Amino acid sequence: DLKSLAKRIYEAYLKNFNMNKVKARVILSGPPFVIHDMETLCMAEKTLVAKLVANGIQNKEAEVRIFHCCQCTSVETVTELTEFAKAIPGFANLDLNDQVTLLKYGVYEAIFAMLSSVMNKDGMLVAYGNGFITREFLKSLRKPFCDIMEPKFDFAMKFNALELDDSDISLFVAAIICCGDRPGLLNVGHIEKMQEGIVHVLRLHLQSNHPDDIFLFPKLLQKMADLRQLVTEHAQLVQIIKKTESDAALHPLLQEIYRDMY
Ligand SMILES: CC[C@@H](Oc1cccc(CN(CCCOc2ccc(OC)cc2)c2nc3ccccc3o2)c1)C(=O)O
Repeated sequence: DLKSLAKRIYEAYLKNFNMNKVKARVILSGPPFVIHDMETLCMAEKTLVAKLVANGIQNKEAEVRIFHCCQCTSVETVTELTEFAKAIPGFANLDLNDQVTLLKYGVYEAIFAMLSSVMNKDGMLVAYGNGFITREFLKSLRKPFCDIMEPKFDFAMKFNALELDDSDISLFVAAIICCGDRPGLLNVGHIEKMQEGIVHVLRLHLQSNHPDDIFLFPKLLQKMADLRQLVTEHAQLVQIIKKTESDAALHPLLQEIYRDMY
């Protein structure tokens, strides 16, 4: 039954996420338009996000346009994660408020975990796999926008070195969502039992799928803690940008996620 549960989780991930590691690797293997400088950013925008640059002199600064594009992907991924969570045994049986709380704290940890699948050491896929933005270009942006993506590349290079596949990532994302220590949960006991169940599925799956790496489960527990810290730091940077960059608006769904988070 635990093998069946692992497969159900994987099937739910394949249905619900537009991007996965298989799809990303096909693309990254060599088509995506390469964004490596301001000229190619602007060319890519004209083809792939035309509306955002159809304002002439009224267009926002390039860094702010990138900030906006990043948030759009997060909004869509939050929708995918909310539908995915229904496949987790017990999740749909929880009080609606607890569902909201688990998603509030888990979505960005899951986002940064899955973001790793579209990253290599030189850059990352964007716009549903139709662009590839270089790591060096993102580092070249004016402060503080150059500080957004680099810590996520750093996380991703080490996470990708574990050589997880989608079957593993689906269970890891389910485990992220099930954390029983999120602030403000009502039914901690039922959430802890839901978490115990999914973590048991994850541990057995990693044992079967990665017999060569006897420590992969505790490695991933540590990655979960690393992701929590990465999200805490990211939220702090987002708040700095919101307060100091008059054009860098935050989408209302994301402002609700960030509100009172850390
Ligand atoms: C800034 C505040 C914002 O921070 C971030 C920080 C890091 C990553 C994201 C979301 N993200 C990057 C999208 C870039 O999207 C474009 C699109 C077009 C473009 O130029 C034409 C440039 C960038 C992403 N990709 C994914 C791929 C797979 C799985 C999950 C994914 O998550 C948001 C937040 O907090 O929401």
